[PDB]
Amino acid sequence: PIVQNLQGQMVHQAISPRTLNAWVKVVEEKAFSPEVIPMFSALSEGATPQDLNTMLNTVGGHQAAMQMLKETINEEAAEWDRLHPVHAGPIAPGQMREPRGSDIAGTTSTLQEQIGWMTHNPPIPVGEIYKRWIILGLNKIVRMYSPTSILDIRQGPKEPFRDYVDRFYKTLRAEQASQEVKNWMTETLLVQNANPDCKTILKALGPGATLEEMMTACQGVGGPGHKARVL
Repeated sequence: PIVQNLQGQMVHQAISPRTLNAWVKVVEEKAFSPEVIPMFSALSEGATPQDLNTMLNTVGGHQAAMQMLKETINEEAAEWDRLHPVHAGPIAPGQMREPRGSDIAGTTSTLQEQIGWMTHNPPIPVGEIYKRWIILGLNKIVRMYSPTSILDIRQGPKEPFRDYVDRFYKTLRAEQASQEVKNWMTETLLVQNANPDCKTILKALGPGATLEEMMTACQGVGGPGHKARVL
């Protein structure tokens, strides 16, 4: 996309086909995985709403669900319209048309225009905002894929603390409320959801006990394998 050259002049450039295929590729195996969210952003570095839109557009398969995201984007754009394009709606002539919500999606902007409002006048990160919307949509997506609820998380005596923790964290990643809530719930559930046999050892850990200490001790008792069994 637009990148500052040695001279520093930003020049539009086509996305690396390799990257393109890779984006779809990571999705191929981990289409709904949460780790994708950061990844998309990473792949979205320096992305332009147009080419960027293309990246999502290029994606297929489960994308039917993504269509929902398309709507989500539309929704963010809708609110956005009220938030910024509506800041003035009609504006005085002689200046680049402020990015309207439609323009943000790039549905109503020329590549040159996108580049123009983006770097000509004070830096306009249509991509960041648009992407910001996307990440939220993705936030909803991982939730869509969410197979279980934190409450549904429970370790069996035959089950490993590793899977419990892993899945717990796995769900935790998809968990809504921040550590403010998450930590509180996590602290209680770490012990409560845990299986009885390991729970004995976890109980032994008692209050405090960092997850590390817990993992270390659990490891000592073979808790991440099945339960308090040495291994």
